[PDB]
Amino acid sequence: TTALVCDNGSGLVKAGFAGDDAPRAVFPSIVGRPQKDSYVGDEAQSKRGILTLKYPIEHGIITNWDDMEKIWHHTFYNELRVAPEEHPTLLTEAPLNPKANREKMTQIMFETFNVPAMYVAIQAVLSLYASGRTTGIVLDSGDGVTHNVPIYEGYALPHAIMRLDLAGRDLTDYLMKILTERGYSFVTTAEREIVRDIKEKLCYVALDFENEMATAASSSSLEKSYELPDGQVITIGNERFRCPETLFQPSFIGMESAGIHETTYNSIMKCDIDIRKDLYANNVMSGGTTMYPGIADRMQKEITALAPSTMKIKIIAPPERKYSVWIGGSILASLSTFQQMWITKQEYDEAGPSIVHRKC
Ligand SMILES: COc1ccc([C@H]2OC[C@H](C)[C@@H]([C@@H](C)[C@@H](OC)[C@@H](C)/C=C/C(=O)[C@H](C)[C@@H](C/C=C/N(C)C=O)OC)O2)cc1
Ligand SMILES: Nc1ncnc2c1ncn2[C@@H]1O[C@H](COP(=O)(O)OP(=O)(O)O)[C@@H](O)[C@H]1O
Ligand SMILES: [Ca+2]
Repeated sequence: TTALVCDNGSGLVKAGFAGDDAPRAVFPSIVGRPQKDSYVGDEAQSKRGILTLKYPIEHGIITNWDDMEKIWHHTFYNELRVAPEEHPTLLTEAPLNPKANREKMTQIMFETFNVPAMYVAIQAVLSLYASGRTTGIVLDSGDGVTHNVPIYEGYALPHAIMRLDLAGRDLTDYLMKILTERGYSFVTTAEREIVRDIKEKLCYVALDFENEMATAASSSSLEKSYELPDGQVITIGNERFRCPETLFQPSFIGMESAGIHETTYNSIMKCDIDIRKDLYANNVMSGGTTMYPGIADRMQKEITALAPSTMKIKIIAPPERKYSVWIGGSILASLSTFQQMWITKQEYDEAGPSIVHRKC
C-alpha cells in the first residue's frame, strides 16, 4: 500500500503520499481551542479570536504531544483522508532531535494511530537526497528555526550541526517593525498575514548591504509598490533587502549569534578535514526562508571571503526547495534499499521504543 510522507514543520505541515510530485496538503502547525474541542490549521487561526493558539512544533522540535496528536489526527483523517492503520507513515524530525522525542513520536504512531510501519528521518538529510547527493552540507531555514547540517555518505554529522533560532517568522515580525517605523502601521495578527505576503513577493537578499542602502538613500529605483486587499497602495523601499539581511546579521533583532554564512563555515570547520572540500562544493539550500532572490550569490560571496582562496565553492539552490524535505522522504520511502529500515507493528510490539535507535 502507498506510504505516507509527513513533514512536521515549525510553521507548515507538508503531508502527502510517497511517489507524488508534491505534498497534497500544506497547512499551519497551529492548534486552537477556547463549537468543537479543537481546531487545526487554517480554521484554527481563522477563529483565532475565540481560541487559544498553540505552536507545538515551533523552533523545529515537538514540545506538546496532545497538540501534536491533534495535528497528526488532522493530517490523516481531514487532510489526506486516509486510514492511518492502512498506510506506512514516514515522519520527519528537526536536526538534533533528542532520543526520547523520536521514541515518543514512534509510540504515538503505533499505540494511538496504529500504523503498520513507520520511520523518523532528519529533515535536512531528506533535502540532500532530493538534490541527488549523499554528501554535502544543508542550510535548512524554515519558519521557526534554521539549521546547518553537514551530511557525509548519507549520514548527518551531529557534532557539526549548527542551530540558529532565526527564520522567516522572525523576519516577518522584523518586516512589520521596520515598515511601521517608516510611517505605516502593521501591528495586528491579520496584518501579519499581509506583511508575510509582501515578504514572499518583494523581498530579496542584497549582494552588498551598504551599497544597497546607499541606492535607497539617494534614489527610488529600488522601491516597489504593493496593493493591499482593501485597494490601498503602499510603497516598500530598503525594507525589501533589510528584511532577509537578518539571516546574515542576527544582531539586527538583538540576536547575538553568527549569520547563516558564518554558521555554514563553522559547521564545515567542525567536520573532519578530508571531507570539507566536498561540503564546500555541495552547499544545498532548503526551506522557504531560502527563497529570497540573490541569496545564493550572497552566500557564494560570503563563504568565499571566509574560506581559503584555493577552495572551490558551490551553492545549490533548487527551485522546489520549499518542499525539499517532503520530496526527499517521498523517494526514500519508495527506495528498495530502505524497505528493511521501516519499523513494523510487530517489531515494536516485540522490542518497544528501544528499536528506533536501530533504524533511525
Ligand atoms: C526528485 O528528483 C530526483 C532526486 C534524486 C535522484 C537520485 O539522484 C542520485 C542519487 C544517488 C539518488 C539518492 C541520493 C537517493 O536515492 C533515490 C536517496 C533516497 C538515497 C539515500 C540512501 O541511499 C541512504 C544512505 C540509505 C540509508 C538512510 C540513512 N538515513 C535516512 C539517515 O538519516 O537509504 C536507503 O537520488 C533522482 C531524482
Ligand atoms: N518566496 C518566499 N520568500 C521568502 N520567504 C518565504 C517564501 N515562501 C515561503 N517563505 C517563508 O518560509 C517559511 C516556511 O518555511 P517551511 O519550509 O515551511 O519551514 P517549516 O517546515 O519549518 O515551517 C514561512 O515563514 C514563509 O514566510
Ligand atoms: Ca522544515
